[PDB]
Amino acid sequence: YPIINFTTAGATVQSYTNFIRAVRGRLTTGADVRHEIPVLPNRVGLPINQRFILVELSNHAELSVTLALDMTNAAVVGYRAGNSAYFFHPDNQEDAEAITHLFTDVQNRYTFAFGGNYDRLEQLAGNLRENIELGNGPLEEAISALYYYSTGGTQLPTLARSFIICIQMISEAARFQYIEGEMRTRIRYNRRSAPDPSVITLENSWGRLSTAIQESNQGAFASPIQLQRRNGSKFSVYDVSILIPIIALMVYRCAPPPSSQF
Repeated sequence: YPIINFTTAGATVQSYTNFIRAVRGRLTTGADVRHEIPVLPNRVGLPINQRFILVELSNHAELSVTLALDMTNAAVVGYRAGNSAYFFHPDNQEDAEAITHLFTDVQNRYTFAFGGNYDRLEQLAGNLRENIELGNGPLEEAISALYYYSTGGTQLPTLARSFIICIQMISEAARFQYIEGEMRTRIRYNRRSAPDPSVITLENSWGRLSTAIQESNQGAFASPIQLQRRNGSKFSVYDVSILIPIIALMVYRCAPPPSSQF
């Protein structure tokens, strides 16, 4: 599986931008672009060889973890730390089989009894995303915490939190140039801060936004998607056009309709 390397140690907007673009690049098959927005490969019929990408994370503590990301949704499905691999509870038997092809050389393989969704992760962490700071510091700490879980030095809540940080700064950043931008700004000013309502609502609405765009009539949404701005004010999305600078990747939701060209 393709590997993308990133270190939080001395991370800059550029090195982070390079990292997200590389991840996004590996996530972009070029086979499916809907209104200038790449669509992630459909899960059905997707060969196991084309299923995962690896995100090797290093930090200032000289620790390394390797996150496995699912091509179909850019989601972290689990990670490797040393001779151990840890996987989120598979949502189905197909995914359960799929993950057996990840880190096949580790001595120890563990599947968490919990999934890698925010709701579960937030409950486990004892904190909502809103109250979990993001930035290079949080990610630096997330990597150490993920690594020390393999040596028994990390509690499950801190894990969870760490997963929440990693997912937003990697999976959501790849999915959204906007969220990438939010992370870039954090790094630019060494800012450590919880995601504002614009980041939260984009994350929550990623699937619905993907569906709305793919099911849109020439880009026009049949029904608006309610988002929030940075200040928390209601922002309604009626069209793909305003999402083009915002959403970088879509989860596959339907086949592109036969081109109805004028």
